[PDB]
Amino acid sequence: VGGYTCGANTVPYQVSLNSGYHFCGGSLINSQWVVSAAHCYKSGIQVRLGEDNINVVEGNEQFISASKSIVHPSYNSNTLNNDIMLIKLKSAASLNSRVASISLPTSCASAGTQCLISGWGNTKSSGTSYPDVLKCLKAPILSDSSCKSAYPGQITSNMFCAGYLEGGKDSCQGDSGGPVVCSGKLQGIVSWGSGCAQKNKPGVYTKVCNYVSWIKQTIASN
Repeated sequence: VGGYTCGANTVPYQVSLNSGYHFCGGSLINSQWVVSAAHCYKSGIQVRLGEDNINVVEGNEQFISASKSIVHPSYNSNTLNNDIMLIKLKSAASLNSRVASISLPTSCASAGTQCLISGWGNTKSSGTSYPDVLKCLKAPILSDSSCKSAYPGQITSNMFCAGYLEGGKDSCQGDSGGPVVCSGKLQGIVSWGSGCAQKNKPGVYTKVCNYVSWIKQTIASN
């Protein structure tokens, strides 16, 4: 599987994107904006903050609908290049201990840095808790060299790999759009990859540090 049960609200910037059901994660950036992957775009999104078990109302949730989605202008869905989107909330969230914003990088993270990847539902179900309670995995950023050698021809300047390569700990589709956080900065977004109790195919993440100027200009103008 990989990871473990996080504990409710221990990842306070984690959001669930719901359109009738949970279909993507994302990260709260400030009280009115969320970042997620552009392959998560859809009409009629609601943002669910303060969630642990997404099938039970536990008492700390905020359900706010999305008023505007902005997919990155150069997003390529064939190659998942520039796989990032911004979501504006109809109303601002009440920030508190369990619902918090995550900070944007001022610089890119080095390989070997340690990160926390978060999301619901790898696929599975029974490992420790629920495709319903939030799961966590700590993984090192991999070397550009290893990332590319795992996916020859497919990795761009806007992607990095993390995980363990050799049948270690990964995600599995479920977690798309969720955050990769390292040194208390949002450094990636769960994008794509190839297999979960598999073998040596690391996860592939959007490299948030390349988009900070777009994110701040876009959010300030919208």
